[PDB]
Amino acid sequence: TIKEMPQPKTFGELKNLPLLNTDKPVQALMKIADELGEIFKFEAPGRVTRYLSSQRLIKEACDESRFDKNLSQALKFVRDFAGDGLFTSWTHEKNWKKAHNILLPSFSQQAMKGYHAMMVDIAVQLVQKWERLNADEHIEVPEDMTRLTLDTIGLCGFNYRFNSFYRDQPHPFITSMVRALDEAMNKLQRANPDDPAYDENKRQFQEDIKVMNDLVDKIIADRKAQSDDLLTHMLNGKDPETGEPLDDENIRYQIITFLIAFHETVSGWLSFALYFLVKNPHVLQKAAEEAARVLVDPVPSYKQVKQLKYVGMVLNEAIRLWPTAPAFSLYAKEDTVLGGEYPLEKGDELMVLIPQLHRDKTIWGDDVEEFRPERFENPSAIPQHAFKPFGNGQRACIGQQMSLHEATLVLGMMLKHFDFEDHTNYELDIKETLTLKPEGFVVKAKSKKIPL
Amino acid sequence: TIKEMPQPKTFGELKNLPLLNTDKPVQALMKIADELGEIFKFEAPGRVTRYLSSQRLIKEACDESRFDKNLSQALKFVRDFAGDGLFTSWTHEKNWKKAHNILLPSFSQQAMKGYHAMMVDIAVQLVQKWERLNADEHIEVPEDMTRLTLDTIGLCGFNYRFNSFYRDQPHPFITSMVRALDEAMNKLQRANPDDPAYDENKRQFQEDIKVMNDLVDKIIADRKASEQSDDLLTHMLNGKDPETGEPLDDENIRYQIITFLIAFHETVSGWLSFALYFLVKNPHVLQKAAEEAARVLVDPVPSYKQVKQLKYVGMVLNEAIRLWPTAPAFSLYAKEDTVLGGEYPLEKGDELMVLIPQLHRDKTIWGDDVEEFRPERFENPSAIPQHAFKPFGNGQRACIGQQMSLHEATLVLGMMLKHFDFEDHTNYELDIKETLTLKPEGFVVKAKSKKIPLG
Amino acid sequence: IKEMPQPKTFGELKNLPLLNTDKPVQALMKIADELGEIFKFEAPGRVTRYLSSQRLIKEACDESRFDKNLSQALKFVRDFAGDGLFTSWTHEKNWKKAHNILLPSFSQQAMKGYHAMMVDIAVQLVQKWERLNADEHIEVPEDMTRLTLDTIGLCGFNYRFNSFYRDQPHPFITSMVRALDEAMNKLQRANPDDPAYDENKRQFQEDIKVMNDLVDKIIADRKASSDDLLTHMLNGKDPETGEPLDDENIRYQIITFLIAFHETVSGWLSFALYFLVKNPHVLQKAAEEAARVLVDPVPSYKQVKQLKYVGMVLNEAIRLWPTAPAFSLYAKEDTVLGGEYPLEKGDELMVLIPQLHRDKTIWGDDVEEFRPERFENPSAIPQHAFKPFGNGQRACIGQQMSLHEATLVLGMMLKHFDFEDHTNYELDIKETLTLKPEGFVVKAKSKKIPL
Amino acid sequence: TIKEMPQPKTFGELKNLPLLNTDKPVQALMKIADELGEIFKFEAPGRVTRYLSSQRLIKEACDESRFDKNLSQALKFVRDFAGDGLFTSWTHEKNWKKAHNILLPSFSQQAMKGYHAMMVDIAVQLVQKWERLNADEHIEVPEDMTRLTLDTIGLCGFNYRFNSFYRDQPHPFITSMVRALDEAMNKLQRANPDDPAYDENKRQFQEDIKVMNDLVDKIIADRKASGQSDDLLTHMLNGKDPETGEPLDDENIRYQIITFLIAFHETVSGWLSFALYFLVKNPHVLQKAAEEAARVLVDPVPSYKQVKQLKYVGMVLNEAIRLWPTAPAFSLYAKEDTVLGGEYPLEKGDELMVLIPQLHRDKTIWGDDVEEFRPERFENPSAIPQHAFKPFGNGQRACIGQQMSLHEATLVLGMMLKHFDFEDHTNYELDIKETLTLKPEGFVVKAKSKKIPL
Ligand code: FDE
Ligand code: FDE
Ligand code: FDE
Ligand code: FDE
Repeated sequence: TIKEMPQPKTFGELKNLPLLNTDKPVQALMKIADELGEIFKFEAPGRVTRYLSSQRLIKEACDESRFDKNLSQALKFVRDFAGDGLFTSWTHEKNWKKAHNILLPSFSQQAMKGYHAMMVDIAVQLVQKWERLNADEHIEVPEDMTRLTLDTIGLCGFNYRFNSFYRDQPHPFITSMVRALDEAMNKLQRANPDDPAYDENKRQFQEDIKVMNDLVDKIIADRKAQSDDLLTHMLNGKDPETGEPLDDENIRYQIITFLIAFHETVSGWLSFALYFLVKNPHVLQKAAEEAARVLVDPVPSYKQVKQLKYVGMVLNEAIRLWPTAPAFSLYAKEDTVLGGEYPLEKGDELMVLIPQLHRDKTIWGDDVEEFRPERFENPSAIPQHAFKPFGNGQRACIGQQMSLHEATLVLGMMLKHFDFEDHTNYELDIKETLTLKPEGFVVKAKSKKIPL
Repeated sequence: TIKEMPQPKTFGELKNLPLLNTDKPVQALMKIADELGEIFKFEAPGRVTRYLSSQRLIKEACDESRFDKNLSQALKFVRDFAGDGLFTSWTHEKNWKKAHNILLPSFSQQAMKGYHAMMVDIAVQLVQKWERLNADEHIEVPEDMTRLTLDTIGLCGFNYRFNSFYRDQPHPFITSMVRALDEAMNKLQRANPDDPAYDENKRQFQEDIKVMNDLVDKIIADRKASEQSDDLLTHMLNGKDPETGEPLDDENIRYQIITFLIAFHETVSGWLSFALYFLVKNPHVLQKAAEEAARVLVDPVPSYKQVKQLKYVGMVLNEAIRLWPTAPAFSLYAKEDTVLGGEYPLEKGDELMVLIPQLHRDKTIWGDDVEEFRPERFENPSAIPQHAFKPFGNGQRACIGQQMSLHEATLVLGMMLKHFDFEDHTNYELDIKETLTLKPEGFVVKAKSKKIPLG
Repeated sequence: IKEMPQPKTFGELKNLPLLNTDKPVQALMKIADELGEIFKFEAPGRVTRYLSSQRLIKEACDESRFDKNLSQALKFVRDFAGDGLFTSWTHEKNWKKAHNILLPSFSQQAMKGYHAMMVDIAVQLVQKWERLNADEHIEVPEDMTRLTLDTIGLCGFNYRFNSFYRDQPHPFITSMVRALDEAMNKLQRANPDDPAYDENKRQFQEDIKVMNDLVDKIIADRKASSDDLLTHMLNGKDPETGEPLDDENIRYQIITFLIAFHETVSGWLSFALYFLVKNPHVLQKAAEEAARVLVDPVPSYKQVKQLKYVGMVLNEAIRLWPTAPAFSLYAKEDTVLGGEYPLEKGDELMVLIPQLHRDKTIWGDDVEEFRPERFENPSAIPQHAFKPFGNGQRACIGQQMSLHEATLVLGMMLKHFDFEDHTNYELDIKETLTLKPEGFVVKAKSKKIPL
Repeated sequence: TIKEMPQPKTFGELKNLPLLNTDKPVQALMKIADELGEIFKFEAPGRVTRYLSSQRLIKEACDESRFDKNLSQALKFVRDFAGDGLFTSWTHEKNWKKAHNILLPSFSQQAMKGYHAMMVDIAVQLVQKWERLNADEHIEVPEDMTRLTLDTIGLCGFNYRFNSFYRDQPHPFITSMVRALDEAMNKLQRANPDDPAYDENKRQFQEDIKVMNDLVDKIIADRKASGQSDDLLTHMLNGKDPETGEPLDDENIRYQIITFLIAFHETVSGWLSFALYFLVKNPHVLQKAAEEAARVLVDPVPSYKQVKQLKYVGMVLNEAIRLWPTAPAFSLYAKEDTVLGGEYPLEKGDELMVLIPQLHRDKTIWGDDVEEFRPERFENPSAIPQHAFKPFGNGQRACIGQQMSLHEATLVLGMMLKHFDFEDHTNYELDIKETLTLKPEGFVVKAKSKKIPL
């Protein structure tokens, strides 16, 4: 011990729990970090956690020999419909390392080449929908990104077609997922989960899990009707220590896991980029420039997607400022001291506020709020563990290459084919589920009249 | 001659445990037993045991003068909620032989005739439900068998009505109970029962045992109040052991009540469920039993006598329990130092595991056509070799409810054949749910009512 | 400081039945995958530990702690390869002796003289493929065996095997290949005295006679009417003890060199060519490099050192399937390996090179993909992560020579032909003690470039 | 199964107190443990505790995320003269962490090398004393062990010479300390702290704290009269807490000395006395032990390295403290509400008592030969289950002095076998003296010198 850790305003037996009684919890934790600094204690009725925001402390917390991935209270609630899936499993749980080693092949750079084609299929549907709009209309950006990202993960991953672009009120599954995800966040604020007022909520949630298990558990049977896809790797892959493939119910947990994490992270990710592009018109220019120069075929090639360097940089700079999955949690593998100042008991919890990490002024310089993609011209100059939008270590985001490819591909095609107007002067408003997307974001797009 | 025993792949300090890190250990120990042969050593961190697969070795192990019933690690974990009840007590502990002797009267034939009435009650309810289904509806068999057996044991044993058929969601008591058995199973494989993944499991486990104890304490209240009662339960209360004179302490009563509920409802559901599977997949066998049904059940409701007629139905049930004994294994320890089968020396106290499924697949005893389902193997039961067919355990520690069960399945299985035709409308691939017991999972059928009325 | 994993045990026969296959090395890889970076492998009367991670492999290559061990495998090769360079103890008298007598033959200096005869053999192969009719095809490992054997026989010993003038394999190659087949098979044998194996032993005894009768033929053809590997054996004297090699040891070095070269380099070329037809972008990328640099009818020593992508292809092939897949080490004194595994002095280690070359922590998550671009900055490669040629003073003396031969040959093949995997060949790895693809066939269309 | 806790007979408003109105409670609680099994509740007027006997439950009770060290009612009374010394302080008491991180350097293996020389000196005095005995004279083992352990802790700890071997009548200092412990233990057992029967006690107790504080301030003053030793005492005067203050205040130091002196001389002597008991009672072991001493103690005086090489001797000592842990118990409280062993709910703050002697007798862990003295159990010390053997406590509050004590027991016991043959000439029946620590009462032997010189 040397240093007593700061802690924000406390409400008697309710601790600092009321501090996140916003619809914007993450943003509130930022507002607290901005005033209390690199670390602060955050107490709830049944739990206590420490939030880290400086690259200095995060570098220590990302030591895989001292800390492991913890299930935050948030992820504990997602465990009720995502169960034992990669995102919500403990490292030492039996299905993590099992599922982790079988699936890494399906997201290696080699796997992308196969996903590329179906990736494009959904990508044209989006382009066609925008081309077919009449002039007086506009684009509802998050909604169309959700349509795309879900149809892409559903098609490329499992060869199931959601056909979101053929419907206006969202898919029952997606509406159920979002309402299930919303319930997980809504619980965080209940200091009385037994209270009867939450019976309709507990009812609806239970009905929503049935909706997901319905479609998904049908899909596992609907394929036993084999191609080379994510589901086939799950049905056919073998674990070398017991020799068994994945549990039938565990697969149901992974599919649910992959559908949500992809559709929620990637759609938010694309939306944020587009905001920054229409708000930074010169960056928009140079980005459409490379887009026009590289996207030389009626359809993109896998090689060409890699040859977008500035579109990728806008993507990196977007996820820096608003990382769509804003936080991960860790626990102390053993007793240890953090930053030489804060001692930790075995089992103590840490929360990394990725947005606040990504604003650490000593690391990125004093223009941390400016959208300047050229910070990524020399990616090796960026310090180890200063930029962790995909988590850390073995528990790092398994789909970051799939995601980058999709975002790069789609963003490239958008820049080739349209010019974008911030016709309403949209002020950035962040919707918070557990993930982050912008809300009501709308643009108008004038077609560059180019065929596919 | 004194030959060393095979042992499968071993890891670090955690020994052979990762080999059995599945949701279907018995099916895995089988696929291991098939690989290593009749006997192999299986070490887990801090415990050592031998798994047996040949009748040759089992005949030696069923000598009650050399081996006594041992509590497997599995049973040590169910003892966490079944305590020293009949299933999970040491045969030398005081409460075993006390309870064994006070309760044994309640399961001989003479007692069965008394239960027959309420057994039919619960069965008519099942048939009544299957009659009352709409045309394109289906039957979830394991789930409806679960409703049946729990309703049957609780009424015959305890004059308590679960009224499971009056529910869609399983009785909450069953939900907790199944998760408790599932937890005992999972605790077997835990590579580190410490680290935090397992803290909610601790929560759930205790929460579920409390659930079971409450309705048990409600059954005991329901009787302190409600009667001319020839029960498992009256023999438990008023019954006195004729050797030391006293009756059961309350705690042991509670463990016996839970014990009886669980074992009946789990093994007997699995049995009937499997029986239907093999019948629907071998239709001439279904035909053969389906006429024994029509031929013997000539009154609107079966009589006790009619159940013993159904010889083939018993034969069907036997061949099913042979293939998948729902209690797939029992454990033994060496009373003293010995050599097993002349090849393997063992120190006193070494534990043995009988993989009843693997015994029941022995080719030297059953022939080369084992895995085929032919109920005709059980027609001269005296022709069946001694110690080759042990689905009901062994010796004085054998299943006390064997005849009650055989009577139960045959009656229920008989009526099902009398009143319905069964369609495997899904071409169901067999999926064995493994708690500690076995039973088919997701098994569904369609049933055509033969439109015969009931009483 | 922890206990080591171990595969399935069969009582008194220990782990021995696990390698009662025809492909033990590939079988040790499957075991490694289930048990990880280290596992104990016991047979009755023998114990060894298999290592798979660069983390532990870096330790086992510390030459102050561990020395080259003769695995049970090499001990059987010693029955016809004796005290030759490969099957010698580091302390044996003839090792250090022969090492210094022979090292002059593998310096860069020596290579430049060999290049002329190396080209000779390569032209024979090209002439043979060009002279094929349209419907015909190439049996790849067989033609690589014709090449490599003729090549070392020419450079090392100025002896012409004239393999390309034959349809039936060379008798030497047959006896020699089953001598390795027997050495490998003797390893898994539970009952070595049984009448089942009596015919194998007459046959083994006969294979050694065939090999020695040819070696005796080579020496007389020289002692007839040349600054080569053989003269250095006959005339060279050890600067440390003063004497040349005994006649006995000469026989073993000749046998050793013919076998080691022809077997490892046959496998290498075949695997390289295998990967080339399976990754056609690499085929194209490498195909052009030949045309750009190999501009004269026959390559110059300098030109081959310029074929860099080709060299990279070759390196990426020996990374995936190292033709000598293992070497063994023993602990010089009591020690602890990796802070986890205490070792008494004399305990044996086995380096499973194919599994080492798959350590993702070093090579990344795409280890199984054939990507020669990993070897652009070879200095970027961590030490002890890429060890196809062994380690330290006991490392392969014929290393740079092989790379030269493989590159010379691989380039000319790319210069002069286009190859079709007309069979969609599935990779089948034959195992003696070395590795080799077995049923590999392709078609080649001549580019009509003359020689 | 979430079980009702057994509890022995309760006597009116006096609860279970009449059950321990004996002179040997630990020995009695073992008897209770045997009838009621692995756990029972024990209530006294104002106290409730749960006594644990099984490895099953102890494995849970030593989880430091659930339980913290409690001041047992005993330790609450010892605190009356040990104050906030290391033994009788709460973990959250400021001075505990302060003293712990300041003093831990004095028990590192780095430190034993320094203590070894002075440890030997006291040990030689013991050898010389036994050698210079006349033929009829026998040896009273515990009394000599006390002389040894106290002279050694004072010399190593504080560079102060008690010179106990120059006395036959006990130190005024030690009799006061021994009587203070005996009183704290007995004041635990009294129904009425009001009765006039206890006035002489209340007089003597307050008088004995007076002597202890006297002698201790002499030690703290005698070093000022010197200014140069690198010992426990210099570490207390010079060590500063790396946490927020600098040095140890002069009052807590007054308590660390009392704590160390008492903790060493009572546990470490009783341990040695016990080690000798089993050796004279199991001659096969003694033969084996002398064997090892004769081979290893190859210098006229033993060296620090040689001591490490005395394995079997370490085995017997470990086997002795297993059978009779001289500090027989420690106490724990619940940091929050929890369930113990899945059966017994505990409210936050509820107290537990670990009966180290009964745990070291758990058949499931050690086998059915619990009572027989077989030092061969400890040749694979890493094979022994975790938390089945806790003679030096548990966790952050485990005995700081294990390293040193074992160094003493090995050193002293080793020479005894080097230089003497031992006869239980009286056929001594084991009688266990119980203060808060344990110790044989009246153990006597005769020793024949092997005539080996130094
Ligand atoms: C499919 C997919 C897609 C995606 C995307 C994404 C984006 C854009 C972003 C992101 C992120 C992330 N992730 Fe992500 N993702 C995914 C996924 C995933 C999974 C499965 C996971 C888990 C793995 C492990 O760790 O185990 C993740 C994971 C992840 C993470 C971590 C978590 C924790 O808690 O630690 C993060 C931070 N992810 N992400
Ligand atoms: C009620 C009931 C019913 C039944 C059924 C049955 C079926 C179906 C099958 C069976 C089985 C069996 N069991 Fe059975 N069961 C019963 C029961 C029982 C009991 C109580 C027991 C224990 C007994 C004694 O002896 O104690 C049994 C028991 C039994 C056994 C053995 C166990 C041991 O561990 O040894 C077996 C194997 N079971 N099981
Ligand atoms: C001639 C020749 C050729 C060759 C080639 C080759 C290839 C391709 C690959 C290889 C390899 C090798 N090698 Fe080799 N090679 C040779 C050789 C040799 C010799 C002689 C040896 C031994 C040396 C010494 O040191 O002694 C070798 C050696 C060698 C090795 C080592 C082994 C042990 O045991 O350790 C290895 C790993 N190799 N290799
Ligand atoms: C000097 C010294 C010496 C010694 C020794 C001994 C022997 C022989 C035995 C013993 C023991 C013991 N400890 Fe002992 N010791 C000592 C000490 C001590 C101290 C200071 C303590 C407290 C610590 C803390 O941190 O808290 C102890 C501590 C101790 C313990 C714990 C108890 C409680 O409270 O928990 C035990 C059981 N110890 N011990």
